[PDB]
Amino acid sequence: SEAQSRIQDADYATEVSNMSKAQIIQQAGNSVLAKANQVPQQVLSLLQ
Amino acid sequence: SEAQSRIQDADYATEVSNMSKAQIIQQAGNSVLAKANQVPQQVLSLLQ
Repeated sequence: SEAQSRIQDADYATEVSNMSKAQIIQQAGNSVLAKANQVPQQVLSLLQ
Repeated sequence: SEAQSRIQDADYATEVSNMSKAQIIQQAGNSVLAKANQVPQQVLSLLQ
């Protein structure tokens, strides 16, 4: 049982860390996508 | 008869000594088991 525990079970100390990292990266990516979305509109002011 | 009694009868002092030792060891083991049972409770506060 001790031997099987090393292969099956997860490491809860590391998984919450990885989850927080992924969530932070997702929020950063959503913000960057939102801010990089509205830069063809300089053409709108540029042509008028 | 006195020869046979050396092989059949027990020694009460040694027996009560071993009984007390075993009872102390069992109580210690139950305490240690109950103490090592809430080891995986830290991951619960870790993930929240």
